[PDB]
Formats: sequence, structure tokens, C-alpha cells
Amino acid sequence: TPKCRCTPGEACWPDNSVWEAFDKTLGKGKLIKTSPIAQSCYDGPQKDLDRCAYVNKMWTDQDFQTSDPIGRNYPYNITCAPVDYAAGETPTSCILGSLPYYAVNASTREDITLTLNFAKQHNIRLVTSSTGHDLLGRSDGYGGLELWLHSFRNGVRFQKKYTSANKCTKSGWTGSAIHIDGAYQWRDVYTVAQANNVIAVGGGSPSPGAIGGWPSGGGHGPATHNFGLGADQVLEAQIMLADGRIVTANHCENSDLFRAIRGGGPGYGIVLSQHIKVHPNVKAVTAHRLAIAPRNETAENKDLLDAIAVLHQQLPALSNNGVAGYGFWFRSFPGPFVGDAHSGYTHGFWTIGKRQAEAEKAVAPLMNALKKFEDKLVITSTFAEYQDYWSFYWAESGLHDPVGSTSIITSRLINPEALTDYNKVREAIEVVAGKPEEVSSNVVLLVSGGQVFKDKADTSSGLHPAWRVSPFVMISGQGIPKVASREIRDYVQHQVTHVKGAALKKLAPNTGGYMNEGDGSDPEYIDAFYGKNYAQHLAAKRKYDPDNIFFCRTCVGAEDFIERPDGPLCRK
Ligand SMILES: Cc1cc2nc3c(=O)[nH]c(=O)nc-3n(C[C@H](O)[C@H](O)[C@H](O)COP(=O)(O)OP(=O)(O)OC[C@H]3O[C@@H](n4cnc5c(N)ncnc54)[C@H](O)[C@@H]3O)c2cc1C
Ligand SMILES: *[C@@H]1O[C@H](CO)[C@@H](O[C@@H]2O[C@H](CO)[C@@H](O)[C@H](O)[C@H]2NC(C)=O)[C@H](O)[C@H]1NC(C)=O
Ligand SMILES: *[C@@H]1O[C@H](CO)[C@@H](O)[C@H](O)[C@H]1NC(C)=O
Repeated sequence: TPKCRCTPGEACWPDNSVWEAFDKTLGKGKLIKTSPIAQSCYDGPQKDLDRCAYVNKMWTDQDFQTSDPIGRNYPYNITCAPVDYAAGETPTSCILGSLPYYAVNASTREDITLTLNFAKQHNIRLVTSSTGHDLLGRSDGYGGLELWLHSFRNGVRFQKKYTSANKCTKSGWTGSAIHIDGAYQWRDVYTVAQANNVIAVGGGSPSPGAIGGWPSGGGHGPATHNFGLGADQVLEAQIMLADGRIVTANHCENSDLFRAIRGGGPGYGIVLSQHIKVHPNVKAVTAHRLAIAPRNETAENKDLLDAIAVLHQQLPALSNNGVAGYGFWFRSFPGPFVGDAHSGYTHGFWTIGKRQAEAEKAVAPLMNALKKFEDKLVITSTFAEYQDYWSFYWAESGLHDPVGSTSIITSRLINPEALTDYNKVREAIEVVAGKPEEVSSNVVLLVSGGQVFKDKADTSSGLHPAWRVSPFVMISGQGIPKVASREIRDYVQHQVTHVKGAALKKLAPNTGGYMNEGDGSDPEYIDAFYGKNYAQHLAAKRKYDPDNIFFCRTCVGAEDFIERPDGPLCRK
């Protein structure tokens, strides 16, 4: 049976009549022949400068990118760039690249069954997308048939008391739940949680999918320190296997599959629905806004980075005190970042469940450590109190930031013991700060600790062990030009993987990274992404998808195949 999937233009590729008959079986209009988002910017039959300008204007918008079957928030390889003609830009070339060639706009189980079956029947690579949010190309594939789940939406329903499809009691959970009965986004789930005065533990941005890559890789957000990571919210799922069977996965049934999807990434089956734990609303949340800038701005920014190193050392104490959230910093920035300075550190942290007085005590270990820098840095610190989770969430989080660039980042979970020696930390900070000429994004995800640590007791979970000891994640990355030569991308990828990523590993060598926002070019990605759970993830992969119908890049088992950006996917 053939080692390589069939691709367009080959003799094995179904001819126009076969595709047309497949469109008609589905329901005319469901099969979409994909077109590069910005093809109207280029010469040929599809050229349209009005369409091109609209596309150029809307490229950075998350909804615009989720609305097209091959729209990508963080496109893995821009092979058809939008062209800004008003700005004097001119076209190079436009190809599909590694984006799927056909998509099925699937809105019923029958759509999904037929798409799965057709892919297998014609040996065509099946690509699964709920939203196209992925940063690593795991919802892409050259010459692929995309199962697009964006309109597969059969309700989001609140359960006052979790009620399992197979009456499983082994979760031990008798609290409330939400049945996410479709490939909904967090926005949709949040509306129902809010209507029912409960906390749904979703992402900091509401556009990503609720039941796909987000929970399967981990899933962080404002509420995860307090209530657990996204993967650990999952009580059960309905999943269509490669063989077409629809099965329940929970503590009582196919528990190896259930564990795999809760931390082992995508590619075990097509997730049709999940049930998630939801949590009682709180009476208070206080947010802490901190900003730090140099009094004396220089290319080295020695004092700023000293303080950032110190701040990193304070995070575990903060985490132990119920503090969570996100911090952002730059050694150099192309313009004012903190007040008047073209550099600095800023964060939005919070104590869910605590009023301001307790919030101030919670961050005291950090503010006290920062008193030593009052002569050297300008530091501002404010608190905002909210009377429930949702007013807090929408005020301090619920982000819809600009997107549309390639992601080249590395992530490293940091254990407390990696931070006790200031000099080692300072050295890590020096390297990840990057070259003063090159913009380096550095981000702190203070999203673990607390309940995430506690949920180590849950052996049904598949989450990377390092989550259970690491209260926060460091992410460091750089951009590439929109139209990027191979040489420039290899230079940047090397800085991210072997300079930035390497420093982070040296700082914390016993932990790992975060697959969803992580380094897909790391030679050691298996270790980073999955850790010691990998052998068990792989077993589930080989049991439930022996033919690797759900192949994705870096996903468990992907090393048994060779992916190309411009040719057939093949088994080794
Ligand atoms: C603007 C933006 C903001 C973000 N914010 C956050 C954040 O705050 N916190 C955080 O942790 N992450 C965040 N992410 C990252 C997100 O967790 C990952 O990109 C994740 O892969 C998104 O899953 P998705 O289904 O939405 O993406 P997709 O690209 O649709 O799919 C991602 C992967 O999951 C697979 N997949 C999707 N749906 C299914 C399914 N139903 N069954 C089987 N496999 C499936 C795909 O095959 C692919 O491998 C953000 C991403 C974007 C674009
Ligand atoms: C982005 O897409 C381009 C175009 O498909 C890829 O370039 C090809 O890469 C292979 C090696 O992997 C070469 O043998 C081809 O000659 C390249 N083609 C062209 C037209 O340049 C590129 O590899 C993709 N980048 C990534 C990181 O996936
Ligand atoms: C996808 O299908 C739904 C109906 O199931 C329809 O409302 C929607 O507009 C379709 N989208 C596209 C892009 O064809």
C-alpha cells in the first residue's frame, strides 16, 4: 500500500468529475477549491486590485483569517504575500505552498464521515482545521484535503451538574460543566459560562478553538493557575477515529485515548465534542499593572535587565501567593514601549479571588525586590479591583491583537530551582534579550503553579510532567520579513532554536517546552513537547491511528513520516 499520499497533478489525483461528484454527495457548495488569500494581488486571471487592497488591510485581523478555509492567523510559510501597492510594494510570486488544495466546509457528522472516507479512499492527505490559529503548520499540508470544522456547531450547553455520555463517575467531578458540542471558539463558550455565572478556563484570546489544539497541547489563560490547565478541564470527548467509528473517551472508556488528547497534542482522532469542568464565579479579582523603564537608556540596558532577572526570581513566590498573568519585555523596541523609553518591561498580573489589600501582599515579594532599582529605573505599579471573573476578564484579557506574521519562537517551562542563582538567570536574560539591533519578543506566562501543580494527582492526565513543577513559561522569539528568503529564515530560526532556546534550556535543563507556542524546529522537540509521557502518547497514536491518517508536523508519531513543503507526504 503506497508510502506517499497522492498530490495535485499526479496520475493518482482524482479528476474533475470525481471531485464534482464528491461535492454533490456532500451537498453542492461544501467542497471548496482553495485559493491563496492574497491571489488578487498578483498578475493573472484572478487579479483584482480592489480585492488586493481589502486583503492587505484585513491581513492582520483574526476574524478575517478565521473566515477563509485556508486563512491563517500565524501563517507558517507566507508563499503568497499580501502586496501593499499604496506603500510602493510590488509582487514576487503567489503559490498555495503547503496550504490545503481543497477544503470541505463540514457542518454535520455526515460531512465529516464522507471527508474522512474520501481522503482514505483516494490516499489524499487529510488536514484538520477548526480555526487555522496554529503557529506550527499542524493544520496545514501540501496537496491536502482540509476537513474544515469551523461550521460544525451543534450547541454549547451548560450542565449544573456534569452528566457523562456513559455515566462515568471516575472523574470524581460533581461540579458544573459545559458540553461544547462542536468546534466552537472560546468566544462562544464564554458567552454561555457568563450567562450561567461560572468560570470557563479558556485562553487569553477568545478566537482560538475550544476543543482542538488549544486543550490538547495544554492551553493557558488567565484562570489556569487557579483552576488547572485546559487539558485538565476536559472531562470527556466524542471522537471519530480514523476507522470512522465514533467513540467516547473518558475515565471509564478508551482511557488511553482520553489521556493522549489531554496533553499529547493533536492527531489521535477527530474531536467532535468535549465536556469541560466549569467553576464557581468569584467575588473579587484584583489586577496588578506593573511597568519598568530605564532612567538611562542604552543599547546594553544593563539595569533594566538586572531588574528583569530579579523579577524572574520572584515569580515562584508570586505564583505560590495565587498570582497569575502575563509579562512582556524588550531590551530594545522600535519606538516608545514604557512611557518615554524605547524599552522596558510591562505586565498584567492578577489574584483571582482576592481584594486589593490581599493582592498587594501577594505581589509584595516582587515590589520589595524592586525597591533596590528606584534610583536606576522608573517603576509604576497600580491595582484595579473587579467584582467577578468576567468583568475582570474582559477588562484585563480577552485579547484580539494583530496577527498575520510567521511565528518563530521557543518556549521553556521554568522550575523554581533554576532561579535561585541570580547570575545564571541574568545570563539567560542577557541572551534572550537578543541583539540590540534585532527586535526580540520576550514573554512571561505566569500560568501554572497552584491547581496545575495539584492536578499532578490526576493520573488520567497526559500533561507534560514539567507543568507540575514549573509555575511559569518563558517564550522568546523573533520575526522575519513578510517576504522572507530561505537564507533569512534559516538565520532567524537558528537564533531562536540554537541561541535563544539553548540559553533557556541551560537555565532550566530538566523541564520542557509548550507545543502550542513553541519551537517546531527543535531537533529535541519530542522531549521538549511531550517529555517522558511520549512512549505512552505514541502507543495511543499507533493503536488508534495506525495509518497516520491524521498526520501533523511535530505531532506524536510524526517522525515515522517525511513531510515536504512542496511534495507528497511519505512514510519512511
Ligand atoms: C490570536 C491567537 C491567540 C492565541 N492565544 C492563546 C492563549 O491565550 N493561550 C494559549 O494557550 N494558546 C493561544 N493560542 C494558540 C492555540 O492554543 C494554538 O494555536 C492551537 O493549536 C489552536 O487550536 P485551534 O484548533 O484553534 O487551531 P487549528 O489551527 O484549527 O488546529 C490546531 C491543531 O489542532 C488540530 N485540530 C484542531 N481541531 C481539531 C479537532 N476538532 N480534532 C482533532 N484535531 C484538531 C489541527 O489538526 C492542528 O494540528 C492563540 C492563537 C492565536 C492565533
Ligand atoms: C516555504 O515554501 C517554499 C516554497 O514552497 C519552500 O521552498 C522549497 O524548499 C525545498 C526544501 O525543503 C526546496 O527543495 C525547494 O526548491 C524550495 N522551493 C522554492 C520555490 O523555494 C520552503 O522550504 C518553505 N519553508 C519552510 C520552512 O517550510
Ligand atoms: C459553510 O457552511 C455554512 C452552512 O453549513 C454556511 O452558513 C457558511 O456560509 C459556509 N461557508 C462558506 C465559506 O462556504
